[PDB]
Amino acid sequence: GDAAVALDTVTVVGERYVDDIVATLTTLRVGMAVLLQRESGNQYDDNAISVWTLQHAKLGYIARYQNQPYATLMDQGQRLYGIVTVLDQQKQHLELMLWRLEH
Amino acid sequence: GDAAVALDTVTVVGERYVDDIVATLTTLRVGMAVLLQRESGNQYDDNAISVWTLQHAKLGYIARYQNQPYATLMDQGQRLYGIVTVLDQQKQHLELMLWRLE
Repeated sequence: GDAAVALDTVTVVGERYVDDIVATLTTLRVGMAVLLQRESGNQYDDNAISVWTLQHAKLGYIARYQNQPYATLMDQGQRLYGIVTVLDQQKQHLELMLWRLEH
Repeated sequence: GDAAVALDTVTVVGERYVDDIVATLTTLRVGMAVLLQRESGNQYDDNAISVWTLQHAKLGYIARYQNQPYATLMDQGQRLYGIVTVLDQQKQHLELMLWRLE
């Protein structure tokens, strides 16, 4: 059919640098899916992967110490996304369980 | 404009992701001046500020955690630039003291 394979969990950092960050963390609830975007052109990290809401509001980035693996998979054409696993909204925390989509 | 005021020190990052970086870092020495370029249109960070050598060769960017203070000033019209204070070719590490020309 369509199939989804579970990968692993990651943390989303850089919230403080996200503008509407406060209101956007509102358009998201635990157990909700989020979109992933590869940014090989990111001047700070060529392995960068920003995270976004289904409404397309930036949430941050996949922690640098968890970048490499998924960055390589996405470059191979794999379709990746995440599901909000932990929120801790007042600390602007955010963890996800990444999945691969097989069409 | 015949006067310059010292601001604070900043770290230039992303060197490794810059083309010709090794060749370019060869043209630099401590005590040399570098140019700054505001890039508010950056898709990843609107406080983005790239750093270039006097011959306009890319070096990298001012750390994200040291962006804001300067990004704002530059957006207010102030002319800023830097001076190389620390240099480590092997580690492609670069630090500058920023100056406001006026």
